[PDB]
Amino acid sequence: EALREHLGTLEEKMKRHSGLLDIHATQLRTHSEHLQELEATSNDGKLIWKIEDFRNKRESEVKGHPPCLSSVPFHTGPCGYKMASKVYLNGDGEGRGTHLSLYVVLMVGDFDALLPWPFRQTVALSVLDQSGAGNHQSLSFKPDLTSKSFQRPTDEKAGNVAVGFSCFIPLIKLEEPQNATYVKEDTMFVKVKVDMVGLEQ
Amino acid sequence: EALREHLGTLEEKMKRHSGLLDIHATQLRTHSEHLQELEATSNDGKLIWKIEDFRNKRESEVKGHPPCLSSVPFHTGPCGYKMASKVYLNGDGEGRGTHLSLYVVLMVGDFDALLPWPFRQTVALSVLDQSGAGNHQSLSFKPDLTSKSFQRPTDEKAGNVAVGFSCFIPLIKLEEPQNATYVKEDTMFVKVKVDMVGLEQ
Amino acid sequence: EALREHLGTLEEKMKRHSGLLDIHATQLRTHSEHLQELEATSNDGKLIWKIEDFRNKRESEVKGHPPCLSSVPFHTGPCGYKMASKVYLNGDGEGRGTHLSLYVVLMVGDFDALLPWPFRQTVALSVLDQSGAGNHQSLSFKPDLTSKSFQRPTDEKAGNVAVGFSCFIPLIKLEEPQNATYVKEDTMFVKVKVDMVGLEQ
Repeated sequence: EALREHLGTLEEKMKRHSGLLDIHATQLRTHSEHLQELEATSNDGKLIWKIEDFRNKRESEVKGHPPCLSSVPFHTGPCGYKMASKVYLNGDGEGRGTHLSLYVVLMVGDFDALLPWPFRQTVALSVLDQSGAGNHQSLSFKPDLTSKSFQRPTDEKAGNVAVGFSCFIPLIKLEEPQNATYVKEDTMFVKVKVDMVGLEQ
Repeated sequence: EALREHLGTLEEKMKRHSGLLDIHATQLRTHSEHLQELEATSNDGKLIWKIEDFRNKRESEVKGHPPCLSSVPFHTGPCGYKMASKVYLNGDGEGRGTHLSLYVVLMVGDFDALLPWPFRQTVALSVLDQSGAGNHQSLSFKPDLTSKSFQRPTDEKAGNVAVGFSCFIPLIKLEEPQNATYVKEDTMFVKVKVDMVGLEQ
Repeated sequence: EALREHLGTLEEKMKRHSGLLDIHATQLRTHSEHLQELEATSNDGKLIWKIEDFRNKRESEVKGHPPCLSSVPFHTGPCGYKMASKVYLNGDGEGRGTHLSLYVVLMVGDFDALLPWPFRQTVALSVLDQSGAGNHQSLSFKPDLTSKSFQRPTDEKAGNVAVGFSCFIPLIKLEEPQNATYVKEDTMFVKVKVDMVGLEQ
């Protein structure tokens, strides 16, 4: 039992090692998510989203798994409002199954206390054209005070209620349009433009 | 002793694993510190500091532990001077115990050899008002050549001698002023403005 | 064999732990490389390279090990062309052994599909002067359509064929010139300037 006590001790020491690896693994995973956010985003209130592996992303979207895609959080100015973009890729609500839906979700920001609410900044949503013709599909809207989506975010991880266009583009047009390309080499690009500040405009 | 040699070997192998986890842990911790620095800072020579958990930070400050708070290093232009801000939260020197002290510390920069010395750039220190009135407490100074604080930093981890205002604001005013808020939802904001370059001004 | 089965199980469990540490180590190493890239670079199409431990870097360059030095990838605008700089430090091709060679390598970029090819942006390569006189050695060129170096990069990790000046500066001049310093406190600086966009220039 001299060795047995020292053997039981080794086993409990071993298990502790196994706990640290899971803890370290999660911390590595969170680090990698934070790194991508820093690399991808822009703090000018403009964000370009490179969507890749479209067909698998689209087929997987037909399945329950990955119900919608999400961007990396971006900022409308360095210490301005923080928000993210969600693309359904096989529709949501009114556009579900026949349209690609594109909306932007406001998220809890570090500097929300400084900023005024509700959010009044115009937002422009577009899908870029890889052909270089410049015939993108772009749509824009002015926030309505009435909507609870523009209220200061409190939902932390979830973010505020998604707002945007359910019927952004017909899937047939998206897949194959006459005017442009939209999906080239199984990759699509999504652009979001927000006016970062007004002053006297 | 055939097994014993192989058992002693396992134990020494086990200990090696335990060494790597401590080494990996430190490297994760340093990574997390570097990530925050990238996320929080601005390279325009302007920095906003979000101070959170004020009351605990203040009560802990009364105790020996956490004698002063520090910011993330920020840059006055992308390859300009590098510096950090230190807030005492219960005073230092002349303001100790009745005033909040706010100073900025110059730190060893990557591009110090390119830059001229001593530092001649004006610095503006302010505490923001959460109310939106705009009645912040803001003070600014022009560096004196005489001071050793504006000499090229050699102190590496410590940084150069802190310079600023000991009596930035009375604690009574800070806690509850008529003019503004200053601490809202147990969070305070500190702003530092530096002119990034002169040319012909 | 009751214990033996449970002892064999521990050993196989131990080996699994050892696999995760190597996997975690590589992921930490890749994280550190990504962190430096974020910290060092600029997305304005201008990059400053701080080369340090010059003499060891130079002596090691004489040896087979470290045949050339490389920068951190930088971008010519936020979603523009992505490229890196390579300095030979004891020459390559026409300048080998008597000149320091300085070239820039185009790399596969995230937004290559958006951008037009071939690359037509002017590039300026310079070595800074630590003295503050301003007498740097700076040279610039306009890309030739003919060259395969300005073709869209497909070489992934390697990047596109290096293009630049083999005979950027004589080593004797580099080591000790009358006009300037170039290497101060065993550190050298390399600057790359690219015009980020034209429009109507």
